[PDB]
Amino acid sequence: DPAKAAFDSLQASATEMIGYAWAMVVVIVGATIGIKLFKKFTSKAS
Amino acid sequence: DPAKAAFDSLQASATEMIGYAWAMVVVIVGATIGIKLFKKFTSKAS
Repeated sequence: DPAKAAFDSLQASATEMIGYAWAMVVVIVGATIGIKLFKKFTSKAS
Repeated sequence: DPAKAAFDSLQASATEMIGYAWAMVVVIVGATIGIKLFKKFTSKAS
C-alpha cells in the first residue's frame, strides 16, 4: 500500500520540525521573562 | 549571564553614592550640634 508508507514519512518529518520549534521557543521566552524579572526586582530592591 | 554582571555594577554605584551621602551628613550635623552647644554653654557660663 503506497499510502501507508507515505503518511508514515510525513508524520516523521512533522515530528522533527516540532522538535526544532520547541528549541527556539525556549530561547525567546527565556529572554522575555529574564528582562521582565530584571526590571521588577531592580525596582523593588532600590 | 548578562543579569549577574548588571546587578554587580548597580550594587557598586549604590555603594559609592552611600559614601558621598555620609560625607554630607557629617558636615550638616556637625554644624547643628555646634550651634546648639554654643547657645547652651554661653548661657550657663554667664
